[PDB]
Amino acid sequence: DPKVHLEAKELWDQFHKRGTEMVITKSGRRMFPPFKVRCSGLDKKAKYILLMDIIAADDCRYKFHNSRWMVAGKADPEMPKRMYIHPDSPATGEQWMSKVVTFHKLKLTNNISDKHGFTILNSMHKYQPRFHIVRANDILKLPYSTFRTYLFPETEFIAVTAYQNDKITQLKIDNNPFAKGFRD
Amino acid sequence: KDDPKVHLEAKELWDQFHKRGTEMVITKSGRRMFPPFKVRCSGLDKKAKYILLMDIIAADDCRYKFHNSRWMVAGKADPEMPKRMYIHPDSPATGEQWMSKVVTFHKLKLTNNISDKHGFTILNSMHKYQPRFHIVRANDILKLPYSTFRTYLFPETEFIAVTAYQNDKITQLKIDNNPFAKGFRD
DNA sequence: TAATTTCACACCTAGGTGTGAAAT
DNA sequence: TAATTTCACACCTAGGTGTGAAAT
Ligand SMILES: [Mg+2]
Repeated sequence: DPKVHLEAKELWDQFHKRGTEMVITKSGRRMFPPFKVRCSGLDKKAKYILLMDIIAADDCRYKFHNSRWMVAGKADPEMPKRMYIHPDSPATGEQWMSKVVTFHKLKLTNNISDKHGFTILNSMHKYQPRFHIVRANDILKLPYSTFRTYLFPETEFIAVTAYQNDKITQLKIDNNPFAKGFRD
Repeated sequence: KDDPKVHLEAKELWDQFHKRGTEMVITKSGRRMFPPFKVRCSGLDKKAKYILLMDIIAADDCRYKFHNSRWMVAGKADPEMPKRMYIHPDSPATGEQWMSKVVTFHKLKLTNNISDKHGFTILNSMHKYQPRFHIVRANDILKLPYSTFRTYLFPETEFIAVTAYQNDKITQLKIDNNPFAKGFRD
């Protein structure tokens, strides 16, 4: 049975315990931590296509009040979510199992008319990253193939235009090399 | 049915290098070409899917030497390695998509490491090379070994690979035109 | 309306330049 | 052999960070 392992799980757990937030911007923001995985148990010679997308975790809009995230009401409408085909697809099980799998092109935006293929999200809504394995050797075969979808609830997050919980901001500062200029 | 037209971008700059005898530095870690090979396509079927590619092949079977300020054939070429065929990352894509932007392979890299495992283009120093652009009307990467390639040659992009510039006039053009080298501008 | 969104900044990482001289 | 290949370096490009004041 193919199995998927989340990389840097201890760090995802630290963020998740405090309520993960991801900033979104018109021009596109990277996710931090990045969503990275390792696959095992794939048939070595069979061909697979690896993909990832982000979907709404529920149909609620949230607000951060009294130091907590709470559902404020029903969610705004959602845009179709970019499905990313990993650039090495299709590749053999062997090939996929010898590398950490990540999606470098992924970026989050709040611009609903974005034309860059970014993942479009509603600020103050909750999202769940999903990883997919499809046993097929033709990208065009994707609309007729079964997707095995791997969910890691510890990577769930609320999208925001600016951080709400300072404890999340501190973890981002202390762990993302690009933000080290703000470290004490 | 289409009627492709391939236009070389920044030809004026390519001509300036070509008139002096273009050289491209190659390194173990991989070196970008400058000028980068960029083109614009017209005449594609707007809806059809195309795969666009590029590779660099030997321009002849000679080894060169730069002496008395001139490039001259020194003898027969050394054996060559297979050459990374670059599939443009945006591939596959519709004809309309392709015609809506300059097609650049500025990320392709040149190396002298015959054991390279990065997919870089492997060249022999002091040998002459010709970049090639290819258009494939096919909607899947796996059908390339069997698909028909239309190949476009631009002789003005021919260059000799080196590990260090030989002709100081070429070094000056690289300095004066490549933003990454502007620190060396007068 | 209060909250949320935007933007110019000063840093940060990653990595593309030819140089000058050592190493082959 | 004498020329070619290598590499740390200063100086660059390119883009990823949160900040906090302004705008909505
Ligand atoms: Mg571990």
